[PDB]
Amino acid sequence: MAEMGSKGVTAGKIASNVQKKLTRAQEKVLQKLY
Repeated sequence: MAEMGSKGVTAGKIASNVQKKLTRAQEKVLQKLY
């Protein structure tokens, strides 16, 4: 009932890692698109 154990932080850590790469690119596009 408590979601504090965290058994997927690492399984998604990898994703948060790839998503961080999207931000750097997101900053570039944000300047050309808008």
